[PDB]
Amino acid sequence: QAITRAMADQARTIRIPVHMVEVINKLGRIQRELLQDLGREPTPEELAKEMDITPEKVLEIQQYAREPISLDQTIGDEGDSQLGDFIE
DNA sequence: AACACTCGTCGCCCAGAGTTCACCTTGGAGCCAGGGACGGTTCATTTGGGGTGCCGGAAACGGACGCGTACAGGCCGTATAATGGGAGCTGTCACGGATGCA
Repeated sequence: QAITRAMADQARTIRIPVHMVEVINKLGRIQRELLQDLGREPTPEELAKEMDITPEKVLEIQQYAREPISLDQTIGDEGDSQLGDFIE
């Protein structure tokens, strides 16, 4: 319990409430189970059927789950300049 | 090759084209005199009309005001036993100097 609560409260650059992290992890887990079972990836409507909630909220959860990237990671094929040198 | 006729060309002579030179009339062009009616002006009405400020009040209307409901985020607890990480890939060289050992 302590480890999972701390993961939810501290693992992400943008804090996500545990009530939303739980649904994100559950969605990912059962979606990978569905992919393994069915042989293809599950579509958002199919995943919403298991979430017992609407595909709009499924998509909102999906776009919420994304994490930021570093402004200083090298973007070029070689190491020449940082991503921060491309942002207006 | 010898012989006896009819036609432009010019001058001249008389009459008017039409033009000038040069004479009488009479409709003037206008100048003024006189008399409207007239249209521009002004001033009396004239009450037909615009006007209005406010309200009884009727009804919309804008909002306050109190009290219900709604997911979002947070806290909390799950009692067989479960008792020391994977993974990292590392071809540089120069080389000054500290540095842990000499």
